[PDB]
Amino acid sequence: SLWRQTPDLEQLNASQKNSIGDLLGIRFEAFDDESLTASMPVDSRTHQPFGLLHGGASVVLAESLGSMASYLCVDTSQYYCVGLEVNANHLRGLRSGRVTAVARAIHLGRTTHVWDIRLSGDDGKPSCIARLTMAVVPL
Amino acid sequence: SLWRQTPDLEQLNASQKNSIGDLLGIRFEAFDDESLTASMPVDSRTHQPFGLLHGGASVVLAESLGSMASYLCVDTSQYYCVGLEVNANHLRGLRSGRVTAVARAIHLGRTTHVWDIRLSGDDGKPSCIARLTMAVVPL
Repeated sequence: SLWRQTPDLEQLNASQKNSIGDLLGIRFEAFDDESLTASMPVDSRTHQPFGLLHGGASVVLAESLGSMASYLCVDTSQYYCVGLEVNANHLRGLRSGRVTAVARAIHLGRTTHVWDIRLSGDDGKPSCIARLTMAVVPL
Repeated sequence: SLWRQTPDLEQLNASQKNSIGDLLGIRFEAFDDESLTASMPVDSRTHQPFGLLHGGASVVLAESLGSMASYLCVDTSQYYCVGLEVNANHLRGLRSGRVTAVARAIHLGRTTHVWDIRLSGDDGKPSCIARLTMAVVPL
């Protein structure tokens, strides 16, 4: 209901083929009227050299999730969306399991979208918070 | 000379084994007295679904580079460094070639480090700018 295109998790996941989301094991898991959820493994694909989840990989999950959320909110026959600005606080380290990100809208303007993205490990504790600004660009 | 540990590009690259840097093809390329440089391919490993460099992958390169820069600046027998906050402006899209990131220090404090990280594609034009805040934590 936030959504223009009704999210279809199969197509969301399928669309990742031959892109970093596929390579890192990102999976779109759920959605409702006001949020979209995706997760990613915490393993050697996403670790930094000390064996913790790479802070950048948290940002890949957040930008994948928010970029897809924007795509489901715009008129795709006339517009596409690109990342404009992203920021994140790294709150807790993760070593294994999966990290789950939930995106909610802060503002869907005509020319920019701002997304609130909350990540947590399998213990449910906040691990990262991101805010993503997307630009809406005419095709 | 910014550096405590003299950067050794072979060991920097070798240390990425079984981590996301290895998976994405990140390579530490150069250093001097005040900067450290690494690059990453722009291909299917790092694209988003529309065939452009994923904004998150830019952030992986930036955080890999800055995290390593911090590691070379602290007393590693007593401290380690973790990402605390990261932000980036996505300036231009890239489709192919490599993206090159250069890290310079803004502030190396006792408990935090702040890094300025500039990325550009092979045409030399700015593609992303990031600023990274690292926490210095006692072992």
